[PDB]
Amino acid sequence: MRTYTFDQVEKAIEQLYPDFTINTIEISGEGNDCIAYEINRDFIFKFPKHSRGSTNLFNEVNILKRIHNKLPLPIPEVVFTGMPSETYQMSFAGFTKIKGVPLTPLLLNNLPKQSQNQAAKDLARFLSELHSINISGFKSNLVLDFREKINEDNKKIKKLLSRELKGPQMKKVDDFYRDILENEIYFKYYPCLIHNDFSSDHILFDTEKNTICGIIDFGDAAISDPDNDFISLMEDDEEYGMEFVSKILNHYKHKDIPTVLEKYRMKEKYWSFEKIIYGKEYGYMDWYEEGLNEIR
Ligand SMILES: Nc1nc2c(ncn2[C@@H]2O[C@H](CO)[C@@H](O)[C@H]2O)c(=O)[nH]1
Repeated sequence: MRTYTFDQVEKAIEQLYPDFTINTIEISGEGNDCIAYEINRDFIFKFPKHSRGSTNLFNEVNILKRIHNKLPLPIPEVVFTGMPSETYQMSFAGFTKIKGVPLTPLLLNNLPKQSQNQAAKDLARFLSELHSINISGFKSNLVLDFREKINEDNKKIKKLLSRELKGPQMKKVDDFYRDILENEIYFKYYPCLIHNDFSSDHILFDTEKNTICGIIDFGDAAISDPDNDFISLMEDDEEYGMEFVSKILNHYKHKDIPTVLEKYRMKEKYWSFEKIIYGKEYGYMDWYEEGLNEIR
């Protein structure tokens, strides 16, 4: 992961947008991929921490441009773009800022009940429209096939951990993968466009109207299992919990809720493995150490 001063951020934009004068810079936020900077208190600029992050930034810019007026909520609108180099697919992107604060579980549970329920209904309508966006014109590259991903994760873990685990420990790893791959329910779904990081940090809230006023952070968006967009909201202290998501599910007219629960239960066991892989692919080593300790 690399880093920026405000000076570098300024000169970068100046190169490509010399007519855009900058008055104020502050850090808005940071994900796994980019630092986000708030320019003119009315524009969010994302600069990539590494080549992987930049590839995700490029994804996000491209998908946003295809869905920009298809959804019932505000999403980030692309106003400025950087350029490709040998290191980054896209050096930066600037977006219109969405005013609001994250809909944290704490905030959500302090709302009046009718507001909490409007939030579930508004999140369901958003998912329902997102999952219906026609995907013909999307890059076949964005398809994430879960069965494929799981087979590739199995090889990656073997090859990462082969000198770190004892043979009986790796055999149990292989058994875990095998059991997952024999269960069809994880792999039979109809691909559609999914947000794929759909959780409280990315759901913006207007505390004067007590209503959701935006969805942000489309860097992980893919064509994949729509159920991903529910399971990411379900974890208890950290996210919303099953009662709230079951309201979303009902508005969405989900027909197979026990399948969503079973996917969530498996994603919960799967976390240690993702920590190891995401660890290395993002070079965050504290995650790697953690998943490995867990696996033992
Ligand atoms: N309030 C607000 N924060 C944003 C916006 N875009 C990015 N961020 C913050 O910067 C982080 C990384 O994108 C986000 O998770 C938010 O915390 C935005 O449009 N409005």
